[PDB]
Amino acid sequence: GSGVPAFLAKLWRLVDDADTNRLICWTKDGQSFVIQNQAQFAKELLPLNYKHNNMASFIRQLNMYGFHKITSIDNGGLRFDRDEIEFSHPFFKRNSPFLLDQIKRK
Repeated sequence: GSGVPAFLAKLWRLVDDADTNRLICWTKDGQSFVIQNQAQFAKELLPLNYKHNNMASFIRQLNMYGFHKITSIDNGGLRFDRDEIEFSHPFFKRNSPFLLDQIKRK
């Protein structure tokens, strides 16, 4: 708040909530988040939020806020629920109520 745009703030409740207890959740404890199902995670969460629905558009935007998914990169990545699109961001954890007010468009 006091700065956190309505963008990251949404990633706070979105990742939480119950209806989204499968399309997106916290990784293990609370280091970041992941979206195993990248399908319904688009035409069922972006419209009631960003309105648009383009998927690669949401991820293409993550590259602007500063993200680094450790997956899909000149390496095998076929179906495998163990490397699910994991987004790592040392500035989007639970505690430390000062990370949100730091990530911005470059």
